[PDB]
Amino acid sequence: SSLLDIIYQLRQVPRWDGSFQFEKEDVSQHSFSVIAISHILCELKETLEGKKINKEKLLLYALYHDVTEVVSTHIISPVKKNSILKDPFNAFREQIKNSLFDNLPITLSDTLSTILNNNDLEIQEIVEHADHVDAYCKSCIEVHRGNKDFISIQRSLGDKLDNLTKEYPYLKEFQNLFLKDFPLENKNYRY
Amino acid sequence: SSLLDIIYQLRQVPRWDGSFQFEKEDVSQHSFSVIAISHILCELKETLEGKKINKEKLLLYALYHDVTEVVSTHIISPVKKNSILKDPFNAFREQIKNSLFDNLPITLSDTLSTILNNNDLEIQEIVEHADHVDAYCKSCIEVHRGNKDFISIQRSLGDKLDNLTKEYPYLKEFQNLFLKDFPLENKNYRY
Ligand SMILES: Nc1ncnc2c1ncn2[C@@H]1O[C@H](COP(=O)(O)OP(=O)(O)OP(=O)(O)O)[C@H]1CO
Ligand SMILES: Nc1ncnc2c1ncn2[C@@H]1O[C@H](COP(=O)(O)OP(=O)(O)OP(=O)(O)O)[C@H]1CO
Ligand SMILES: [Mg+2]
Ligand SMILES: [Mg+2]
Ligand SMILES: [Mg+2]
Ligand SMILES: [Mg+2]
Repeated sequence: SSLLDIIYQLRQVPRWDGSFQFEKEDVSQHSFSVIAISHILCELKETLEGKKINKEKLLLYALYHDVTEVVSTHIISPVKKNSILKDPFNAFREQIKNSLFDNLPITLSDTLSTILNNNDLEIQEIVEHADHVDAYCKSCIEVHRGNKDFISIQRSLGDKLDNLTKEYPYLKEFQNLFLKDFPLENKNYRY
Repeated sequence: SSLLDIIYQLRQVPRWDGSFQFEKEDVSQHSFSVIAISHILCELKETLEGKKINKEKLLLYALYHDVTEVVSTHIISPVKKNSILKDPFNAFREQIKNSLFDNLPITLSDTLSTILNNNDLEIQEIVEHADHVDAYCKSCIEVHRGNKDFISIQRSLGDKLDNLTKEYPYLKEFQNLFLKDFPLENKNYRY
C-alpha cells in the first residue's frame, strides 16, 4: 500500500502558492489544525444545536480531507473556484479517490472508502468551515508577523467568515471564544 | 482560552534537537502522522484481537498527546528517559496538564480534561506504539535522503520495533503492510 507513504508525502505539498509567507505551510500542518478545529466546532455545535455527531467519522474525514492533494497538489482557491476550472477539478478530485486504496486489508479498504466517498453532509459542512477558519488563522498569523501581503487575504477571509457567523451560530461562538484575540501576543501559558 | 493559540504554537516546537536533519520536523507534523498511524494500528488491532476500540477517544488522545510540549518543549528520549530526569519530567508533565484549560465551555473543559487525564490504558498503548512507529518512519526518510547521522538512530528504533512485533501481533501486521518498503522510491500513485 501507498497509504503510509502518502501520509508523509503531504509534507511536500505547499500551500499558498504565489503569496509570500514568513513561514511556509504544508498540507500536514494544515490538516493537523483542521482536525483540532473540527473537533472544537463539533463540541460547540452539539451543545448549541442539541445533538451528537459521530466524532470518529468526523475526525477521520478531517484527517484525510485533503489527502487527494498528494496527486493534484494544492490548487489555491482563486484558481480552483474559477468558473473554467470549478467542475473539471471536482471531476479530477473524484478520479483520484478511485485510485488510491491498494493492497490494503478489507477493514482498512472499507474505512478509507467510507471516508473518501463520504455522503455525511453535516460532517462535510463542519470540516469545510474548519478549513475556512484555519485559512483565516493562517492569515492572522502572517499579518501578526508583519506580512502586509496577507492583509487583503485576511480581509476577504474575515468578510466571508463574518457572513457565515450570521447563519451558523456555532461558528459565532467559536469566533467569540478564540478568534477575537488571535494569535496571543503574550503566551502566558508557557510560564 | 489559549487552546487555539496552542494548536498553532506547536509548529514552533522542533523535534530531534542535537541531530542534523535534511528536513526539520515540528510537533504539528509529527502529531498529524501519529493520528493517522494510530487509526491504522487500531483498525488492525480490532480485526486481529476481536474487539472495537472507541475511535473518538483514540483519535483525540493522539491529537493532543504531545500538547504539553508547548510548555515543556520537546525533550528528546535519551534525556527524558535518563534515570535522573525520568520521574521529574513525568511530574513536570503532570503539572502542565492541570494549568491549560481556561475560559472554555464545560463540554470543552470536560472533553479536554478527559483526554489529558486519560486512564484508558489501551488507547495510551496504541498511541505510544504509533509514536515509536512515527519516529522510525522519520529515521527511514532521513536515511533515504542520504543522512548518515540517522543510520544509528534507525537501527536502535528498528531494533526496539522488532522486539515489539514479537509481543503485539497488530504491530507485526503493520510492519508487513507498510514498513518493509518505506519510503517508496517510485511514487506511482501520483500518475
Ligand atoms: N485570498 C487568497 N489569495 C490567495 N490564495 C488563497 C486566498 N484564500 C485562500 N487561498 C488559498 O486557497 C487555499 C484554501 O483556501 P479556502 O479554504 O478558503 O478556499 P476553498 O474552500 O474555496 O478551497 P478548497 O475547497 O480547496 O479548500 C488557501 C491556501 O492555499
Ligand atoms: N536515537 C535517538 N537519538 C536522538 N534522539 C532520539 C532518538 N530516538 C528518539 N529520539 C527523539 O526522542 C523523540 C521521541 O522518540 P521516542 O518516541 O522513540 O522516545 P520516547 O517514547 O521514550 O519519548 P516520549 O515519551 O517523549 O515520546 C525523538 C525525536 O525528538
Ligand atoms: Mg476550503
Ligand atoms: Mg483543507
Ligand atoms: Mg514516544
Ligand atoms: Mg509524540
